[PDB]
Amino acid sequence: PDLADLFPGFGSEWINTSSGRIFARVGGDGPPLLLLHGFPQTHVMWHRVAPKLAERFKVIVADLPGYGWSDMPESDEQHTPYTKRAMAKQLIEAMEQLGHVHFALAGHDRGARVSYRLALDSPGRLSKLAVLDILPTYEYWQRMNRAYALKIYHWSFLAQPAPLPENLLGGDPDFYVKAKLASWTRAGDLSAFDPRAVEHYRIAFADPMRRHVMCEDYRAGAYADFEHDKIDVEAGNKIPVPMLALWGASGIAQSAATPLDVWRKWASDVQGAPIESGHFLPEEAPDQTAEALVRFFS
Amino acid sequence: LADLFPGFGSEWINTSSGRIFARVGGDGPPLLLLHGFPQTHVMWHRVAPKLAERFKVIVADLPGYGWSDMPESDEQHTPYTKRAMAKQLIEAMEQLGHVHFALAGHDRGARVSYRLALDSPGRLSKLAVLDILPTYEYWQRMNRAYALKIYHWSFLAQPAPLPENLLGGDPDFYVKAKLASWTRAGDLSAFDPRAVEHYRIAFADPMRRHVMCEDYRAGAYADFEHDKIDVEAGNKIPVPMLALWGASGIAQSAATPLDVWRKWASDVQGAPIESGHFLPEEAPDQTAEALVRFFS
Repeated sequence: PDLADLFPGFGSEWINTSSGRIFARVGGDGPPLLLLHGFPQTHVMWHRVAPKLAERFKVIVADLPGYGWSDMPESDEQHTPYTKRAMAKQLIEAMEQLGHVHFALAGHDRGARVSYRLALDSPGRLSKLAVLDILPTYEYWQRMNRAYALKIYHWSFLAQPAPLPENLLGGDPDFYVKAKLASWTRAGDLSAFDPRAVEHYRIAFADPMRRHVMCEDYRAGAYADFEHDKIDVEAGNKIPVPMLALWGASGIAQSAATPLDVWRKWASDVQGAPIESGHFLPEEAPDQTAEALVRFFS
Repeated sequence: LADLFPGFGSEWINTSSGRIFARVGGDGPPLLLLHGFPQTHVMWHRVAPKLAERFKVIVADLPGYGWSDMPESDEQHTPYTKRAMAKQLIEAMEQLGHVHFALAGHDRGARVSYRLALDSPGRLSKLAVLDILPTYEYWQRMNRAYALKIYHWSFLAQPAPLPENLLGGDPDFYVKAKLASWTRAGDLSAFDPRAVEHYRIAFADPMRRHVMCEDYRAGAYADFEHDKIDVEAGNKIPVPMLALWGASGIAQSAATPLDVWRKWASDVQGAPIESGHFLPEEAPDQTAEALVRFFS
C-alpha cells in the first residue's frame, strides 16, 4: 500500500543462499525460467512481460544480490560478491533451493552480464539463454573511445574509488535515478514507465547502502569482470547454450557495434533481432519483447 | 581572502565579453600566466615573484573563473571554448598595450595557450604549457585505463544539469578531492591553506561551477573539433615552445609528452619535473627556474 504489487497472482519468496537471501516473485507452472533485472531497477521492471511468460513457464523474477530486497553481502577490496562470477554462483545456489538445476534464463543490463557469465562458467545449468541490450563487458571496454566514453560515462564514474561516487550520488539521488531512466528511453522522458514501477526504483535508490552496492557492481565491472572475460576471449571459449540477443534500435548495445556480429564471436548458436525501443525493452516495447521471448524459449 | 601577491597591483580589464581580473607586478617584457581547473590565478603565488624579477607578470583569472566575469553560454558552449577564451585574452592584453607577449599556462589555461598559438601565432614571442597534451590527443587515447584515470572529462561534459545537480550537494568535498587526487602525495599538503580557501570559495558558487562544466563540455565537443582540423591538415605551432610535465602528472599517463608535442609544434623543448599535476605549487623552485631559463 506504500509500494504497489505489480505481479497479481505471483507469490513472494525469500530464498536462502550461503551469501544471503534472494527476493523473488514466483508465478506460473511449467519449465522454470529465471528473469534478472539491471541498473538502476529491480525485479518489477518485468511486470509487463512476466504474465505473458507465466502462461507457459514457471517464472522466477529475482532481485540481484545486493539489489532491491535481496540481502547485501559484505564486499571486499576486490569487490568479489558483486563480480558477475560470484552473483552467478549465488543465483545457482538459489535455484537449487527450489529444485531447479536446469533452467532457462533471461537477463537485462547487469542481469544480462550475470547471465552470460553463468553460461560460460556453468553451461550445464542452462537450457536456453536470452540477453537484452548488452554486449560483453570486455567488448565495451575494448571499444572505449571518445564517443562511447561520453555515452556510457557512468561506467567510469561509478567505478571511481569510494566514497567519491557515493558522495556525489547523495547530492541528488531522486534526480539521478530519474535522469537515467528517462535519458535511455526512446521518448527521452518517463512516459514509457508505469509510475508505480518508478516509485519502486526511486525507493531502492534512496537507500545509501543500496547505492554503495551499485558502485561495487560497477567497480567489479571495470576490474575483475573484465579480467574474467579476457581469459575466455583469449582462450577462444564460447557459450555453447542456444542464445537469443535482443537489442533496442536506439539502445546502448548498438552504439558500440553490430550486436549480432559481436555475439557470434562469443557464442556458437545465437540468433537476434532489434526491437523498436530504447534501453528498457520490457517496459518500452513489452508486447514485442514478450513475443520474441515466448517464441525462443518454446 | 588573503593577498598572496605582496606588491602586485590589481586590474579589472574590460573586453567585449566581460572583465578579466588580474594581478600585475614586476617590470620588463610582458608575460601572461593562466591557471586551470579547479583553481584560480593564485596558484601562481609561489612562482610569480621569481618571474617578476625579470618580467612584467600578468596573472589572470580565465573568463568565467575566479573574479573574472561569466559570459552567458549557448548551446555550443562558445564563450568557454578555448578559441573564444584566447580571443578574449588577446583583447585584454591589447587594453594594456601588449600586442606581442610571452605566455605560460597550466591545465585549462594551457589549452587556451596552445589554441591561441595556433589561431594567432603573431601575438606570442614564446609559449610554455604545463602538464597537458592537446585535447585531441587525450580523446584519441581514451582507452579503458585512461577513461578510469580522467573520468571527469566525460562526467563533467554530460548535459546540464546532471553534473551541476550532483556537485551541489557537497561542493567542498569535490574541489578538495580533485586537488588531493592529482598531487604526488595524494593529499593537500603541497598547497598553501590560504590558496585552498581561494579555490574552495570560488567552487562554492553554483554559477562558477556551471562555467566549469561548460568548459568541459567545450572540451568534449568544439575544442576537439578545432584540434581535429589542425592535426588532419598538418598545422603546427610555429612559436618556440616549452612543454613541462609532472613525472606523476596527467600528461604522461597517456603517452610520452615530448613525442606528442613534436607532432604539434616545430620548435619544442621539454623537461619532466618531479611533481604531480600541480607543478607551480608542488615544485615551485624547479618550475620557476625552468620558466625563467626558457623565457630569457
